[PDB]
Amino acid sequence: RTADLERARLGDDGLDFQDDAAQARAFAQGVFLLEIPEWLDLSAGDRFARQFFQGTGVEPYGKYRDLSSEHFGDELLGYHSRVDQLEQFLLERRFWGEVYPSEIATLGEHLTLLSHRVLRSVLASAGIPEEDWHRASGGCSETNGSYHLTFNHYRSAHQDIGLSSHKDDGFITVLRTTAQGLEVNRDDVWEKVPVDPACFVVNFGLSMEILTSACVTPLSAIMHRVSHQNFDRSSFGHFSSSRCLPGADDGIYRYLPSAGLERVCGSRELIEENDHEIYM
Ligand SMILES: C[C@@H](CCO)[C@@H]1NC(=O)/C(=C/[C@@](C)(O)CO)NC1=O
Ligand SMILES: O=C(O)CCC(=O)C(=O)O
Ligand SMILES: [Cl-]
Ligand SMILES: [Cl-]
Ligand SMILES: [Fe+2]
Repeated sequence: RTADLERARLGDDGLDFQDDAAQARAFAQGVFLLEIPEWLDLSAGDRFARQFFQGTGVEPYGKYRDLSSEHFGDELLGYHSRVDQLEQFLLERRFWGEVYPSEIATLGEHLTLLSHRVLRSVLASAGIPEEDWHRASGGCSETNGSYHLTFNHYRSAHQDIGLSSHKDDGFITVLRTTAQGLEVNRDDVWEKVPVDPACFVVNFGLSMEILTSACVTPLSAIMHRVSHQNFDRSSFGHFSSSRCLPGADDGIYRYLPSAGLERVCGSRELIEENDHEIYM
């Protein structure tokens, strides 16, 4: 089974689906395809995902395997071997300019502003007053959220699922994938996400679900996984969360229609609990 996802594009007015019914389905499912801008170069990011795990013998990106949690004072960051086939390199935007290769930081900045534009179209369709967007999004309705540019490599030799079923933590994930393996559970059936290297996959995360859970049309965080890989696979994604710095956490809120925002938990708190459940 392959999912029939709606396709969108970023245009002069924001997210453009084929019509209003198509936007409504896409937002209800919590997953759709987004056309990649023709000027946007993804080849350095593609190369980074193929290389980051390989060590200093492999140029220019293999040396990032050596950067663990500890070099960043944030357990979330650096190279992480997961219990699934997946291994990752995760870096939050405050470190991009200093730590990533300059062309990788550039990529992360393009994706941040693209995701920013995507998120603002979603918030407008949710009927949340604009003056509440910054607090409801922990800064992602502007450019003051926390942003992780995360690179993924699936070790086909590991006898695990590729990546366990899960929801992402945040508001928006912009996923770059060029090979089969991603599956989504929109209703109660698992379905393959069709591969289209001209489109990103756009997902909503748990924060979008929490934020809109009391709205007239709640938006859901899509349950997704990566099936066991028999050959290697790589990908990367840009993740937007309520600002979750150590000691400067914007928090997670739900919107109560006609009332305002009610605090639910911390952003880092939600990330830690989610990561814990994904991998145990
Ligand atoms: C906030 C960071 C996660 C920090 O750990 C961000 N949000 C996610 O939900 C996530 C999911 C996984 C499955 O890739 C983690 O393995 N990736 C990310 O980059
Ligand atoms: O590699 C993929 O296609 C999905 C990765 C993912 O879902 C994640 O890291 O959150
Ligand atoms: Cl830090
Ligand atoms: Cl390894
Ligand atoms: Fe995910």
